[PDB]
Amino acid sequence: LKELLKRAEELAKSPDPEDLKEAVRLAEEVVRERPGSEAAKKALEIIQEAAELLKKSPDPEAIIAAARALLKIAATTGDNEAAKQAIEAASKAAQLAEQRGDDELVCEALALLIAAQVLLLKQQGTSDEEVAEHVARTISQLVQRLKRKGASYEVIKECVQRIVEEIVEALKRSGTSEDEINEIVRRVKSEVERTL
Ligand SMILES: [Ca+2]
Repeated sequence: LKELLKRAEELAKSPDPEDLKEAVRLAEEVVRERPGSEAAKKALEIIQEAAELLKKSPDPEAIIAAARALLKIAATTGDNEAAKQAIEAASKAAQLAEQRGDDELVCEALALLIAAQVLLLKQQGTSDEEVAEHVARTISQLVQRLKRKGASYEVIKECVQRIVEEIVEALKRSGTSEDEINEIVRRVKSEVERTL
């Protein structure tokens, strides 16, 4: 346990994305094994440290790993700054993926971006009706744009599935009850159906 924690702290000092991704995995393991311990709190500090270096990489896959880790911290702790950092990283990744016309990679980044947006909206007190409207408009606009662009059916389906999955996961990790999540998804589905 403490061994995993020490090695994660070491790997988090290396700007190499392979070392940083491993640092995140080791620390996230500590969190999963000792959820509310002091080692878990130490692990979250290491994850945030490693993620801030990963986000500075020029590689979209590395930046996405940073956004995913920052989003997990945000949901786990209710840290608004963590959520804003996840948005920053996901946005950077989305633009680099767009640059190379990789819609699949764009959607990976957007799913994390939208999930972080939902988290912040909830942390700031926005209503579930407004959250659902934000998500529905974003999905509807994205689906229509990818259709115009020529993205395949499976790419678009995966895009939407990933967005919804990341939102649900982030809301669950942040303590949102399953009753509230289901109601939010219901609203989103109703609006997307009308639009689409
Ligand atoms: Ca996840």
